[PDB]
Amino acid sequence: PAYRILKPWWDVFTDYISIVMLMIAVFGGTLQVTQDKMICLPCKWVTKDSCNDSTGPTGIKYDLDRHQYNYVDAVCYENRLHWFAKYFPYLVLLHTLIFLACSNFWFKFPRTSSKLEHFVSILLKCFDSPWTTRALSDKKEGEQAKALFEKVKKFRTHVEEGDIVYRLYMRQTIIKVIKFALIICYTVYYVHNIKFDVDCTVDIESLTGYRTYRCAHPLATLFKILASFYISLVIFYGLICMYTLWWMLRRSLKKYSFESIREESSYSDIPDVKNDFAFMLHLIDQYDPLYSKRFAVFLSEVSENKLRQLNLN
Amino acid sequence: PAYRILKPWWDVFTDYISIVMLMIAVFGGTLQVTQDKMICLPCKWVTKDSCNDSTGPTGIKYDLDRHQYNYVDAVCYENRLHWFAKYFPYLVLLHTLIFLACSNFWFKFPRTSSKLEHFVSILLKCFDSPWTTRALSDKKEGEQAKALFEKVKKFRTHVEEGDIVYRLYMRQTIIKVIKFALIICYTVYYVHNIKFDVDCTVDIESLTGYRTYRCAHPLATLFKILASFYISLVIFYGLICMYTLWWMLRRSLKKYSFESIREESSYSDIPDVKNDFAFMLHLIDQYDPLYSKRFAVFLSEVSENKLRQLNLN
Amino acid sequence: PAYRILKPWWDVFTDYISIVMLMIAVFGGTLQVTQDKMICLPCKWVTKDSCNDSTGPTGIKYDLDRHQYNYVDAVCYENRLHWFAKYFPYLVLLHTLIFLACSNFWFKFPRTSSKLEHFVSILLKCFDSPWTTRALSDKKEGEQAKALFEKVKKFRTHVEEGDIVYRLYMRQTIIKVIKFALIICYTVYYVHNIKFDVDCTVDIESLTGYRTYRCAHPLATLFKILASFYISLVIFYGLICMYTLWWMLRRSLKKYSFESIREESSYSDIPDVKNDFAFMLHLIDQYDPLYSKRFAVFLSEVSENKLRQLNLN
Amino acid sequence: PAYRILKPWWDVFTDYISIVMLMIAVFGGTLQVTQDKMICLPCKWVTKDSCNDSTGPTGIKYDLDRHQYNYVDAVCYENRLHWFAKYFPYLVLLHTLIFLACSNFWFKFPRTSSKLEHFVSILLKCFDSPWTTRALSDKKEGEQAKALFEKVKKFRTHVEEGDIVYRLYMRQTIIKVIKFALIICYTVYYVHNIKFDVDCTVDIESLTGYRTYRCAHPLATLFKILASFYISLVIFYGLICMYTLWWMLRRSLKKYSFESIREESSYSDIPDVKNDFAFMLHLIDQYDPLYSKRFAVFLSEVSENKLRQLNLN
Amino acid sequence: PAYRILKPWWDVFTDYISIVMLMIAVFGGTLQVTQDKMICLPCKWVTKDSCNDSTGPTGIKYDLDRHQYNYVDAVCYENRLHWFAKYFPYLVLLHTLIFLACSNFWFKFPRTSSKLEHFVSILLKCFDSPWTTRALSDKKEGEQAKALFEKVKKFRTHVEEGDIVYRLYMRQTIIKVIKFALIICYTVYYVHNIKFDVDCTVDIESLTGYRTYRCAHPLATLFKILASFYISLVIFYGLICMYTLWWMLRRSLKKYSFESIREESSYSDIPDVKNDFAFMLHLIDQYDPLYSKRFAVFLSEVSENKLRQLNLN
Amino acid sequence: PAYRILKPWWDVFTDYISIVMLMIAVFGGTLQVTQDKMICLPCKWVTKDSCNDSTGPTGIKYDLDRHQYNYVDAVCYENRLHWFAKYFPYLVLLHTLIFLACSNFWFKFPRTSSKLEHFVSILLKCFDSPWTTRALSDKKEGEQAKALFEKVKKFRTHVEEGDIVYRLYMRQTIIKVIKFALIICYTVYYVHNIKFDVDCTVDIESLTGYRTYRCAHPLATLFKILASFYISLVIFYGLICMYTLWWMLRRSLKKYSFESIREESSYSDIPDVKNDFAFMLHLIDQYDPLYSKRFAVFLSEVSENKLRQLNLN
Repeated sequence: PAYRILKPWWDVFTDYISIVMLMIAVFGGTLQVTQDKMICLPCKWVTKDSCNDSTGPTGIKYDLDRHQYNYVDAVCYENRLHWFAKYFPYLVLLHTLIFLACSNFWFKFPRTSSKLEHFVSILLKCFDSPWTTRALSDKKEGEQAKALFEKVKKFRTHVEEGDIVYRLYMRQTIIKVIKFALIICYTVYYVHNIKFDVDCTVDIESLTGYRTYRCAHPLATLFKILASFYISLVIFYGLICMYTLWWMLRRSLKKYSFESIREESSYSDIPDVKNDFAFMLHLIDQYDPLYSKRFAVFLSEVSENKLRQLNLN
Repeated sequence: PAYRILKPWWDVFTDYISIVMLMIAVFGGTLQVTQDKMICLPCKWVTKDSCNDSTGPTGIKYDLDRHQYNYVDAVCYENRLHWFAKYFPYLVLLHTLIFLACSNFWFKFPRTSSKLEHFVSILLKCFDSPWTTRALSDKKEGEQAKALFEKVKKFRTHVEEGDIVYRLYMRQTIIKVIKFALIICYTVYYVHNIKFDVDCTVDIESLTGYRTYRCAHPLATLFKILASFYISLVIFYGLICMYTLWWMLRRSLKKYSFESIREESSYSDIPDVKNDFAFMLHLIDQYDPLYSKRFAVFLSEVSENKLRQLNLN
Repeated sequence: PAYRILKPWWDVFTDYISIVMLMIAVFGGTLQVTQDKMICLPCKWVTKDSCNDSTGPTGIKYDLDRHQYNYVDAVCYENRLHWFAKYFPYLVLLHTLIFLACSNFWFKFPRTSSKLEHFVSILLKCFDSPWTTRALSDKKEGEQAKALFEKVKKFRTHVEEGDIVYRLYMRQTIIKVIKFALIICYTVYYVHNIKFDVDCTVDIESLTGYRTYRCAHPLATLFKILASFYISLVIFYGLICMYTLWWMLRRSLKKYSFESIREESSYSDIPDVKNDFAFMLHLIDQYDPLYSKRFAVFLSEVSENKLRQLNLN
Repeated sequence: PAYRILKPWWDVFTDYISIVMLMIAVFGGTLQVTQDKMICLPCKWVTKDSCNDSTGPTGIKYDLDRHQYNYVDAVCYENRLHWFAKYFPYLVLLHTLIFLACSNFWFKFPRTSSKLEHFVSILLKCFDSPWTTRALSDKKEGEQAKALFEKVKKFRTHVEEGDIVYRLYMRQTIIKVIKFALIICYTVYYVHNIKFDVDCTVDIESLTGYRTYRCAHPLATLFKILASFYISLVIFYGLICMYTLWWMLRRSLKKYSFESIREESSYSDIPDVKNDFAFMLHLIDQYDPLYSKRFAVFLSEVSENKLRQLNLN
Repeated sequence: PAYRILKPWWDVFTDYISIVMLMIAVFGGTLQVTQDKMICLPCKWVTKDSCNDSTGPTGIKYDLDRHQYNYVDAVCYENRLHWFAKYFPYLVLLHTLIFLACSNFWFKFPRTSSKLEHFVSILLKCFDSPWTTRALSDKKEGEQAKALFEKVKKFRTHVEEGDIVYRLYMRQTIIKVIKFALIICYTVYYVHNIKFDVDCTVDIESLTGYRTYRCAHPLATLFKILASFYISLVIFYGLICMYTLWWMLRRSLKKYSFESIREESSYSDIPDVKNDFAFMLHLIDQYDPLYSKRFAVFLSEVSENKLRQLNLN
Repeated sequence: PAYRILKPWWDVFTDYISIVMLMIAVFGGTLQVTQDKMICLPCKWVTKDSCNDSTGPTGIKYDLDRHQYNYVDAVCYENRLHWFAKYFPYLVLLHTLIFLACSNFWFKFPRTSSKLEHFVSILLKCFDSPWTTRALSDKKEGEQAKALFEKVKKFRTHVEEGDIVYRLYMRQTIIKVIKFALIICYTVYYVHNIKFDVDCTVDIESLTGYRTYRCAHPLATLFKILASFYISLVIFYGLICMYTLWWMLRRSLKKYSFESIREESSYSDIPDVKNDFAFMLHLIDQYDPLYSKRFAVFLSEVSENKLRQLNLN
């Protein structure tokens, strides 16, 4: 539907930051599954269970075939490599889905999604009404107009009761902010762990005859780039959700003050909201104040009275 | 069609839990077919038909070429590996399809799908009727209104006879719950079976000269992750279907009590349902009570009488 | 078009059974083309042209390079492997297409597809007619109504002549049933033929120096699974087409008995069908009896007479 | 557009036979580019420049590395292999496109495509006209009806002049029939040429030290299957285009005989066609005779006279 | 939009010739990136820095491992191979895009694309006008008709001023013709350059110990086929653009002669075009003369006068 | 929506230059991930830590196996290769996205996107108004016309207040121009860095026994082509954005001069713009001056007065 209105700018960047976050998660994963391999080599002179590093030059020979060379690469990869280096693309992808699920849950939860689809449905008609064009400053339009005055009154009573919508949007962003804090807590705490050069001591000498081997992870660099890039990405994410939250706290969105509009419209009979209907009003005000302005007329009783006089006449 | 109304929240999470369940089933399968390989190495000093594990160090030589190294990998993979480790992604995929087939069968079975497509078709018009806007508190609308009063009466008689729809939805969720119990019965019972390090004794010494070989499954870890992840996923699935079932049992959905609505509408002439028409009413009530409220007016005979007086006039 | 009505439940499961049948046919084929390889090894001590199977252990050497190892794998694969093991996915795919072609041929054959597109086109209008809503228990609607009475009479005469449609649907399912019987006749007769371990005696000793070689087909297991799975699948297919056929035979679908409906409608003037128009009626009755019920009114001459009196008036 | 009418059953099977023809052409090509490789081995004891075929057994050694083994495979593949074996999938694909281009050229050629888009456009309206429903056995409809009588008369004169459309459809199928004959002339003449086992004598002994080598084409079998399958496919193609051609010759489609319809309609004033307008009529008659029947009324002058009397009145 | 009218047959074949041109460009490129490899072998007895070509036979040994065999293949590929052999698919693709850009630039350039979208927009209405049906041989239609007479007069003045559209179409085809001449100038001049067998003298003996090496490009044949195929393709392209150009030159398209139509319509008051409005007329005349014929009536002043008399009346 | 109007020719080439820029970025990246490999060979006689380059010829032997040959290739690739050579396709892709984000941000920013969607919405109706057709030289149209006069007056006041739209478009192109300058600053400064032949001195002799190795990057050439091609591409990009910027500076787009149009229309009562409404007018003028011309009539008060007199009458 026309839910583009329903997403402020802090939700729209958030939409696309939650897309390139996916694109690196998939791009790293499809890369990981492709090779994610290592090249493990022994060390003859070992000290500390570490490579002691002790005419023309010639090649060294360890007298080993291809498979046990492949075997040793698996083990040092299996055990002497960090889980974080291996499951990095599969991890942020998981996180990328939550930030999506923690937006569309709002739109998709039925007890609210009816309220949303109702709130929008009336506002287009109110935005499109010919009669407000007169009242903002024929008879068939009056029947249509008054027909809308009634459901507006029922809608005003039907949805102002609940408070679940504001609770969800609150419950939604608050966890995503909480979620953001943890990603930075551990991810930086292990980004140092990945690195090209690595040494493994794995205790297989009945099979090869060597104990310690030096390997080399070719992708440790690139995965470091995505992490530093991803972290920098998610930092900008974390500030977006922080800002709108403070805005949700500072502004006290349960109620809306019509008192500025009623000066201009010169309508002394217009009520304020109580709960769950000013929040959605507070939202669409963020898109623009226009739709809220056109809505003052269908709410005022004297505006109906003006129609009712013109309709009787 | 507009079957989004037809799926409560317990059916909507169920829809998407039955999507990522697919995504790991395909992601594991496309991974499995790619390599699903092993690296089998012999053991010179064997005891118990097990690897006895008995200047500078040097490589061991078994004096073997690439193919018989590939050959032995197949056999130990073929026979000394668990079917569960190999066919895991192809298995949950199968299960993933059933949970889909055990939802759309309801929508797709024709003896009911007509009833559903009829039940929805009338309710939009009843939801969209201008005349209820008056009656909930012109003449052309009355012909349209009374035209709907009749088919409503025929629909009220046509579908209230059967009870197949409630039987299907019952027969549907009950097997999915039953299905969930079995997945946990065996899957945990064999998740321990998969593991990186494995040893095979395969009796081929006329061809290699060795009997026992130690292999290494590189993917045993990741498949363990998907299983523990999948099982945790399906647990949340199993609770969803459990809850709605209890709700289907506790609430006695064959009949619906209008008696709360008739207080507010102030309509003493409004009948209750008997069977297969309150269940579908009980459903859409879960989406919202609104559509049920607008439907009280087209059902009451005095409401028709009110129209009939206004239509005669 | 709206041909969903045209497919009973025995045609709808048949539609989707003829989809997963495809998915394994393609999944096996794309797998087959990928490797479908073998690992052929010689046997030094041979008896019967069979592998006689005659300090620490050491590797055996046949003194052979990679290509002639690849060469021998081709030949034993080429000649000492069953065609059924190799062309299995390419075979059921062929069969999968026939079961599709042996459904849409009905819809696509023009001499009938006009009749179908005509039969449906009138029935929507008859289903949608406002006047039947009165007659089932204004003047502009009468012109529209009587306009439909005429083409109905012409349609009643135009299509009741032929009998090709019933012949096609008969000729269609009968071959698919016949087709199903053969798939089970040979496929089980050769599913035993595939197997992991195989031995080939191929007479190439001028090139290798060995005669007999033991190979190993890694995919013999999985292809056995698809076959047992496919066969179990097609068994359920074969029963579907068997049931509707018996139903086509038991029920004598050339003619339809209106005699039950005419009791309820209280219309003594309503004729029965003769041929090729009750069959299509017998079909849509399977979807629901409703559309047939709404159609009794446009067929009865007194119903036209009732309109004709109201139209004259 | 609604050009489904424009394709008889001989054009519709032809459409889909020209699809699976593509699917094997692409499936063979994507397979060919993948490997299309050979395994060339020397022969020590040669006679006639042919492999003379002259304790336990042991491997033979030619003392050769991997690349010159790869080198020799290219040359014997390059020169001592038939072009037909290598370019088979790329060849029928070419032919597959012609049979498509030799259908849509008709629809796409503008001097005719206007005539087609005109012929169809009028016939829907004539099919949809309410007034023919009366005349086949109000005033606003008469203006619409007579409005169509005029452009029909102009269309009758505008397009009956030319004869290009019948010439194209003739020129179209005649070459496709001619084309079919050649495919069978050469393709069977070289299908014998492909085969698994092959021997090459290539004169490179300064580089390897051997002259003659025996290779093995692994795909010679499968390509033989596609050819025998393709040829059997195109035979069924060749008969389709043969049949409609004879039908185009036997039936003398430049003119159409209305004389059967005019008996039933009881209209003695109705003219026959001369050229290029009966052919398109002869076509749509093949789809059904109905549309031609509804068209007799807008063509008869007395039918206009009947309208003209009712329009004057 | 409905720009199918805007492309004559010489533009429509040109559209599809510029599609298969793409399909070989991509098919060669995706093939090139896949391997595009060589098999370089040394030559022991060299003369002229060329391979001198100087019991049973045995393999020759150069005593070399896999990588320096891979190394040498790169260098002889890098330096002793023609750029044309390597970048062929990436080259015609570039050219394939220009011929597309040198068509849609016309449609996409805004100063004209408004004129085109205006010229088409009026012509549909003029084609669809009911009143021309009378005039080619009610009052509300006259207001609509005369409403169109005015904008036609303004359009006649608004666009006849410029001459950019004819200049673009001229400037467009002239470069594509010029472009075609160059492709044949160089491409044939280097198609001889590619070839299977090649020899490289690369001066690396400190690393291998050999100087000269004979390589073999396996794809030199196929790329030769695409070039000869592509060149033959583009020849047919080059004639298309040549023909329409001569037609643009011979015919003097700045002005259009109405003088043939005005005989048939019997309208002595109808003006000819001057510039940029007869060219677009000359175009659509190529699609068909019909739309031009229907347009004579809205242009004639006496035709307006005929309407103006009927509108006054 | 119909935002094709909103993009001048300098934005349309910019759209497609920002597409092929993507196509090489992805084509280089998917190529890079595929191999991006090297072939590192040692050098026995080294001088300066550089390859000293010091019967029949024979192969040199370094006595090394495949993996340590693979190992050394990683290290010289890892450390002795430029980051620019490796991350080139991943870099311009990043830049390619900015130039896209630095266009759609304008369309997507909500505080303006409402203004844009409003500005367009009124202009279609004004373009489509029948009454302007009269006024540029009935009563129901006057109500529609005057209805538009009012919202035009409100729109004239509502949006002329702000100046954010002109600020964004300014802030948008100015950074893209600034961005272009940097790409040329560094990219040419390192394009020399990539090259086929390279030598690495990496200090691993405990593992191989050699210190210095000569490698060869096979893709250094092609990446050089894309860079020189890309740079030439982006130069043409950089001039486009330069031109429109100067045009935005020279022309003083905050205000628009109606004074030329008012001569032709002969309307002395028509006001000029002040800010943020002439800029968008200045834009659409670039598409064509027509829409601006039709807009003069709905803005002039005497034009309303002309309607108001005709509406009163």
